[PDB]
Amino acid sequence: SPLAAYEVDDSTGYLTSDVGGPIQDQTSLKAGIRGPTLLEDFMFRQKIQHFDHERVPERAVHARGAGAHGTFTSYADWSNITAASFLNATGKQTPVFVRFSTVAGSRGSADTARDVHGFATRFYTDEGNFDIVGNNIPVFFIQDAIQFPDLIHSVKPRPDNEIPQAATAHDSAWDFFSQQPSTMHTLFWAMSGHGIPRSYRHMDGFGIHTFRFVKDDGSSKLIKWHFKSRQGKASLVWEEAQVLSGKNADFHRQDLWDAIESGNGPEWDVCVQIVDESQAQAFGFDLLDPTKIIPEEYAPLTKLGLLKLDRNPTNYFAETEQVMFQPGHIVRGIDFTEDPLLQGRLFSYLDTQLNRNGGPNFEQLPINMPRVPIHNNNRDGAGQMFIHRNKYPYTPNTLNSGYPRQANQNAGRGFFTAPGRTASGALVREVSPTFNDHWSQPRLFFNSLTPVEQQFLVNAMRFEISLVKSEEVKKNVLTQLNRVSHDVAVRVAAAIGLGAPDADDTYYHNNKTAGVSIVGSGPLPTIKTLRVGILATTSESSALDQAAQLRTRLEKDGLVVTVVAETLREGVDQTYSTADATGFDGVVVVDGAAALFASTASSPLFPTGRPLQIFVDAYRWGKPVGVCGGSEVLDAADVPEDGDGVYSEESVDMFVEEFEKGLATFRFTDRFALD
Amino acid sequence: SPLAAYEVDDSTGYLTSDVGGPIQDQTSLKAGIRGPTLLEDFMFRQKIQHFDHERVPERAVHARGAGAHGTFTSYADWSNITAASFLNATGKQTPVFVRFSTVAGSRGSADTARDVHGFATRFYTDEGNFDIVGNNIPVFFIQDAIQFPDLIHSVKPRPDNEIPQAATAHDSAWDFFSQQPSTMHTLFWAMSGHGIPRSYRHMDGFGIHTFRFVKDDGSSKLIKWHFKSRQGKASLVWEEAQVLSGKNADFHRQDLWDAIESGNGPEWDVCVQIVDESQAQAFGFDLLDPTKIIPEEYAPLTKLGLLKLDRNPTNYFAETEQVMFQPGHIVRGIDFTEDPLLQGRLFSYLDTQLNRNGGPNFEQLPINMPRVPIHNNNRDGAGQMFIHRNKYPYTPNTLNSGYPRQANQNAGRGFFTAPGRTASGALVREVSPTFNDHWSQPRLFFNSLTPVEQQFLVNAMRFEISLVKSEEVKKNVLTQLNRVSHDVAVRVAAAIGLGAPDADDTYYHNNKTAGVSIVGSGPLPTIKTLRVGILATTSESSALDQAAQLRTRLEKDGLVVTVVAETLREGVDQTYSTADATGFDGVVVVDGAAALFASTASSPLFPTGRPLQIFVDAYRWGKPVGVCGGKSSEVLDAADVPEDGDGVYSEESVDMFVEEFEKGLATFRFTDRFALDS
Amino acid sequence: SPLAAYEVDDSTGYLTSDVGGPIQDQTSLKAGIRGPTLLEDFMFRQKIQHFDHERVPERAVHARGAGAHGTFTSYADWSNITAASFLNATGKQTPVFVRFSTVAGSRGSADTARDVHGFATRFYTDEGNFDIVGNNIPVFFIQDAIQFPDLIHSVKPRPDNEIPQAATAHDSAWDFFSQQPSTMHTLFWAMSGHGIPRSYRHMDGFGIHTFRFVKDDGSSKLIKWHFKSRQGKASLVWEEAQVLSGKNADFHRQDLWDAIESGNGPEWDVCVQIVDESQAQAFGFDLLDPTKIIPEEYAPLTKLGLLKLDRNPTNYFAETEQVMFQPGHIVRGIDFTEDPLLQGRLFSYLDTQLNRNGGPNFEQLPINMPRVPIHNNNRDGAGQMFIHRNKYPYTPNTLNSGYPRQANQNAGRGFFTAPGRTASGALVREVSPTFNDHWSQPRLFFNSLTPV
Ligand code: HDD
Ligand code: HDD
Ligand code: HDD
Ligand SMILES: [Ca+2]
Ligand SMILES: [Ca+2]
Ligand SMILES: [Ca+2]
Ligand SMILES: [Ca+2]
Ligand SMILES: [Ca+2]
Ligand SMILES: [Ca+2]
Ligand SMILES: [Ca+2]
Ligand SMILES: [Ca+2]
Repeated sequence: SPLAAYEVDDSTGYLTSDVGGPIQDQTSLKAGIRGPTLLEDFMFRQKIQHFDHERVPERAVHARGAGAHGTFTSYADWSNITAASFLNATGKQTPVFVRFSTVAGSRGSADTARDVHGFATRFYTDEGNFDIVGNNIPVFFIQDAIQFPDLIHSVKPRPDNEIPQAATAHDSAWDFFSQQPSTMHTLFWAMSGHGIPRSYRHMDGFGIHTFRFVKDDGSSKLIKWHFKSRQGKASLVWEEAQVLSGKNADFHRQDLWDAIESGNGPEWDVCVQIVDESQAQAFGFDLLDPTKIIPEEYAPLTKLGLLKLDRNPTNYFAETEQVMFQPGHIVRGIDFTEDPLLQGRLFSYLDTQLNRNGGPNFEQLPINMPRVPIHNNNRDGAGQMFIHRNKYPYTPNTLNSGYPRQANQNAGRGFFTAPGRTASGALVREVSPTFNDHWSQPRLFFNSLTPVEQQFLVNAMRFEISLVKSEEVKKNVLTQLNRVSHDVAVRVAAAIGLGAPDADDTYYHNNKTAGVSIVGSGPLPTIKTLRVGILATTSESSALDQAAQLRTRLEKDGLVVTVVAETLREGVDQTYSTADATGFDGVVVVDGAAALFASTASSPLFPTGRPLQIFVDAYRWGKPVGVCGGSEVLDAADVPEDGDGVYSEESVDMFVEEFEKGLATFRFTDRFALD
Repeated sequence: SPLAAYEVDDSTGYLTSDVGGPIQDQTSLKAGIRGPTLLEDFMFRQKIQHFDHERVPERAVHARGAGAHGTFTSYADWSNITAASFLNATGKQTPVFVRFSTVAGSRGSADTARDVHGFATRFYTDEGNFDIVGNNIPVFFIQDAIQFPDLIHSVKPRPDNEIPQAATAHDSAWDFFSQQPSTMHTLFWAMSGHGIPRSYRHMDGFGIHTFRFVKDDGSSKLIKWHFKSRQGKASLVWEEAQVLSGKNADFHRQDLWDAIESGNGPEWDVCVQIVDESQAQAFGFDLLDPTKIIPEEYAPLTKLGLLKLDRNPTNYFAETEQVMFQPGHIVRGIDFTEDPLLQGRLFSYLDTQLNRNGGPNFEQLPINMPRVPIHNNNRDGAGQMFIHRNKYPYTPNTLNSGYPRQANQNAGRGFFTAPGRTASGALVREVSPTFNDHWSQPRLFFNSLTPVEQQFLVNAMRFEISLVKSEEVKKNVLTQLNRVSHDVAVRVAAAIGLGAPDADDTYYHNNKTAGVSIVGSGPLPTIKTLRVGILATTSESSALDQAAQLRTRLEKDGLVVTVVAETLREGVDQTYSTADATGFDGVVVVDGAAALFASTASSPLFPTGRPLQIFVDAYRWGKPVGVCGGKSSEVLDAADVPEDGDGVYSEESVDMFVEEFEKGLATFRFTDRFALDS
Repeated sequence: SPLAAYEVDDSTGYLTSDVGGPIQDQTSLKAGIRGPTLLEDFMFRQKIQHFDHERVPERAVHARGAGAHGTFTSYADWSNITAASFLNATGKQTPVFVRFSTVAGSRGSADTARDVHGFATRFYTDEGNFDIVGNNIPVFFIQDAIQFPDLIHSVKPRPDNEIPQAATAHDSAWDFFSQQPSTMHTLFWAMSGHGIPRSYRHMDGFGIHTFRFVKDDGSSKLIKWHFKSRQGKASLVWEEAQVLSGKNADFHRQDLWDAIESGNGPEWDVCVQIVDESQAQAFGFDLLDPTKIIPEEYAPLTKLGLLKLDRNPTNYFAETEQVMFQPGHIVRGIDFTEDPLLQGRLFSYLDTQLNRNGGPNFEQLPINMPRVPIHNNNRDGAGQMFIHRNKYPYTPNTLNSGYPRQANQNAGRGFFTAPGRTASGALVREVSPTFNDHWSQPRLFFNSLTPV
């Protein structure tokens, strides 16, 4: 509603100033036709002042990201576990807006950097805006919010030269990770495929912190939020991610945009783990510690409702850039915990909007407005867009008949702090000793990945640590990695020419947990939206016919098909010059195009070797690949015909049926070497 | 209200955050009943953050002021002199918002400082917002906008100690005035009663600069804007103004507010002088020079329409504080001239809103919004409220079919610069010699005042210049004033114990012009809203009766009546403790209260001598005063007021008393009570 | 460093607040060891408030870039052609700071996008800061500054979805180019290897506009600035640039930084073409039109001096992010022309610094300060760092003895507008017909390239 009221249509009409005076804006007013521009040209100055002031500070973290509208629908009346109004009835719908992001990069940095990712969700509830400001990884680097600028200074570019962009592959970051062992768990997640998701739709969301569900009788339970993807879990490989950062920095935002435009809006089951207050230390670690997960073997997930994103913004700046999330946007039926990471966040997100917005009335921007009436005695401030009719904005008053009325647990559906909560003890700047195991869970996570996934994680660390210049930092990194796993430390040390420290088995173990592996999570549950590149030629009308035949068969099943040839024409979407294997989830060469794949093939229309390099890159990166028409191509690529995920069929139908199974498998991991 | 779409009502409902979450706001969340406050108390921090951020920079000038909504109505179809849409039909109405102000004082300074006054009018026209950003004085201190910081630094407080507030009565101001002779004309105005108007309703507004009216055929004429009060012109006296500043700093804003609430919303005829382009230098001065008026004897006023203010704001900060006027808010049919003061203003008022608002989307505030659609390619910026559908905001485009289309003289009702305008010559930083007579028009104004009015102007200068510490500066002041009038320099010099310099008659003359004198502008055309204090007593039930009878008779005629007595009760509005002569336009004592006027009278309920002081001050400041009931000698003798004085009334009959007293309210001030230099 | 006065050393000492109280910053203050954080924890709040407020708006264009300090050295006394003090003696040295950039991308976008590039140079002269705010391409896309938002909207990402980053390869850009044919000359330059230079050191810098040199006697000549690389000209190839954008988004800034650190600081000869006022239309186009070059065959380069960059910044944000260039930073001896693109720039760069800095005292930032005294009556404003002793900051005054004195052509080495300049005619919003050939110069350029 606040959005619809502020939509501005410029599909017709004459140009006006911001005060509705019709004007022009194409030629400056000058003293003669070859003369100096005049100060009295208000048309020039208003247009250029606006331009000059377009930009606002980027977000201090998560500067790079993209958003969409949708709806949350409750599966049930959840009154038995929370008073939350948005959860109080089967089928109850609440509008949402979600923004997804990286963490370290500035605006304009690439989507496919290796990083932690944001997953921030606003529920415009009938009892106020409720935000769950989460990440795609369920644990955080640090245990106390006061350390956030340390973490973030260390990962962001070195501040003398501002190098490197959007990367932890520098001395300072690994200096911090090695000195602050709490970082191990999130580190291991970021060095897995969770640091390079295939799309925002193929990752989960996590609140990280323990929160409370509070009932209308005052009782509480402890919860963790999990948003579980209905699209499946999928990652890129690092070598692919690096090329994609160059070829399409906008890959995740375009994937989102496109999925929504085609009627394939992504979905998640909004879930919780729910445990009793008495179980704060029962699972072998402290539920106040944001570097720990509750293994699902100890507390299963309950599905609360469906999150669907199905509408793109109208103006990115107004909606996506200006959305201002806060964990302080809480509603009756939810409460905080004493997680010292959460506790400090509550301060930060209120304060930082003053930086972004430049003034205190940021909740008035349409994307930040609620969908219920606002009744309070907040007044004035720069940018004040309301005209308040209550001329006695103080409590207690008689002159406004004691309105607005105080809301609390007893009346008015007020927020209230869970009334069972207490504090006791000295006023301290001390870390709880219950937070001191920094290594067991990183090992739990590592144990739960498949062998090739473990290899990819090792290889990520090998990559990044080999770029650390400091020999001491690199030694200190091995010291910490060795506390998680001696084998990781040895394997990583081998790439950097150092020896690993001797095994220290204090935290070693062989326990695993379900639901953290990407490679182990089975085939994708849908292939709709996945991209197939068909490599063809204009030389041979046979090639274009085969391509068209595959197109119809793949499109029917919701795949996005790109036919690539030397030059554009009817049925060809993309020239070889602009094509890359990073643009596809699977690649098919029509056998009529075989000539383009020869070592001597050359054209002024694309770079030498491009058609073959698309095919070979796709294969090396694990993708389903094949040749359709029943040979030259598989041999030019040194691609084995018997390999899993390599397809070779004369029959278009048999080809598509086999090829679509391989898109669901998504990645053929047998093509990656192990230690 | 014209801003009803933006109104928020809080007459019902439970307290919420700004995101609609019901909350409380009266107790902090604490770790135990006697414990420390918690960081997780979001209720506390959202509330206090908002409080901590309430303030915005005051305006760089005109910080002290007040506003109201109203309606402009055209008297005619003016399409034969201007294309301006708001003037294009008889009876055509346009919403307005007006803010009045002083100039030098900060927020919270007193309304009744001696100063220039602003009068800034927004017309929310059907072809865009059009602002006339004027003053109550028709001429400006300086002739080029680049000098404005110099002027304003010199008048504003000295920057080491920030003293004095809201006053030109200090060395720096008079240094600048004496060094920059352009200032003489506005200085003479500010030192007249125009520097201390009775109210905003009793002053005129002027655009100061020559502008252009431009027809749809592209022809132009030169115009001056003159908003002429239908309430009459009136001033305070200085001795009164000084007290009033202390007793009621809000006097002008309260007067306006009250007049609108009572259904007596003030009115002005919006008028122009209209002259041809060929007359730019025909009147003996340059029409580009903002230190000159065109005498009404050379060019008469044409009444274009009625401005009436009739609705107070709902939220002062949102509407009055935030209104951001600009002379760059111009409409088709009006154009600029090459007046160097005007030319630079155009820059300043767009820039300065960035300071006030903190971001570039200030035209989106409700009070600044137009009442017609906006179609342009301005985008983003902090605080962006709009959600623009056009995703191709560049010209020229095909992907948005070429919209928005360019508007100009021939299409779309565009603004256009008057096509007859030209420029010639070297690119220069020099002053036109046509601007060099700084002294003839100040003398024209002074010549046009009555003798008591001229004494008041001399006394204002005596007062201020006596507070200048520097003997140098004071001599330089006398040097400049002497160029306007030797008699002024002599009479000022006498108070400060210097000799005036020898006469220099270069610019002396005896010409006069109509319409600049307050004292000479004849009785007020209406007495509605004027204030009558009735001084009574609770000791005599007959004095209360007398007061009640006078109340009924005066209220019939639209006077604001206050009955004063020792204590409040039914029919008594104010105590002597809170009353003052600055609160009234006339003072009546009921003769049943004579005992309160004796030298010996004392009470713990009010300061010694308060009833009599009210009467004596009112008399000494020129107001109509009297005693009603027939026994007048005890009160008049205590006050040293002669029963036969002009504007002194004594009648037993309430009806006759009121008939006579009302004539005196229209006369307004009895100027025979002020001494003149021989 | 030239900014040594403002440096802060933290190689020793105990952690303090901003007001010098020693503190800690690693654990929050809590009501109990597993308790909630306390509002009275000022250590936490001061630290996190600073963090929360670290960012400032990126530049509206040229957001992605990097800078270095160096020195300019005059080859001669140029008194013959300009009163500019920095050019008045052989060997005269002036400190400089230079920032290089792309145009369209935001912060964090890749260095090796295909784009126009900035080359902005500040000379911290003994008669005031003088900036030449240039590009590596000598011509601009448009002929009137009022059009800049249109160009820039069209080349920046589409505003519904903010796609694509740092690229002209989208409908809106090519729509604008094809509807505004002025854009052809720059477009051909940007689609050449000049759009993907090998490094900032392997590109030239151009002022683009005609400016004036003005002598002390008031006479003037028309000039174009050229900064000619002593490293040579080199480009990437486009396939290579695309991969490099992914592998190393920081390639140009690293190349620069490393060159300086190794003692290979890059050099340019600072040159001008110098023609008479009477030649404004003599070359077959109008010297007021920023979409045209003067062919070197018509006016040769004169070498004025040497630009060498040889010192990297100490704090990128303080120095590089904060440097606020302006074409209005001009000195006696130089003047503007009536190029309608230049004319409107003069407004933009003073105004935009209010957005970036959030207040009016941005010339007080160390990187923006001049290296000579400041004497004026500018006062107050948010962030005011000066404590002004003159309590009579108005002119004309007696109470401060008439100081500061006015400076002009004849007194105090004032800036002055070239006194031969004039204007004639109607006040118009019309384009000179002398600007109308959008296509010959693009062809000239294309013809000058080799076959490959
Ligand atoms: C003490 C400070 C602090 C700490 C410990 C954290 N953050 Fe945060 N976060 C910020 C301070 C902050 C911020 C500076 O306040 C940001 C920048 C922009 C904004 O609105 O808030 C932000 C932004 C931000 C966003 C981007 C929201 C958007 O798309 O606009 C996400 C998703 C997260 N954070 C998620 C997290 C998670 C899951 C954390 C740990 C569980 C976390 N942050 C800890
Ligand atoms: C070069 C600068 C400059 C000059 C020469 C003037 N002013 Fe001005 N004026 C401003 C710069 C300014 C300003 C700094 O831009 C203000 C402060 C607040 C605002 O909106 O504009 C302003 C405010 C302001 C206001 C207050 C409007 C309101 O109520 O909000 C009035 C009535 C005037 N001025 C009137 C005048 C008149 C009649 C002038 C001469 C004919 C004049 N000003 C010259
Ligand atoms: C009407 C506005 C306008 C126009 C026509 C131009 N520019 Fe500009 N330019 C700006 C408005 C602007 C700006 C918005 O004012 C920027 C953003 C940051 C800043 O300081 O100024 C800017 C920044 C900017 C920078 C970055 C400086 C730095 O590194 O901090 C360079 C190098 C240029 N521009 C170069 C040019 C050249 C060579 C132009 C044409 C010859 C040009 N600009 C036309
Ligand atoms: Ca580093
Ligand atoms: Ca993986
Ligand atoms: Ca003084
Ligand atoms: Ca008077
Ligand atoms: Ca025009
Ligand atoms: Ca586009
Ligand atoms: Ca600000
Ligand atoms: Ca000059």
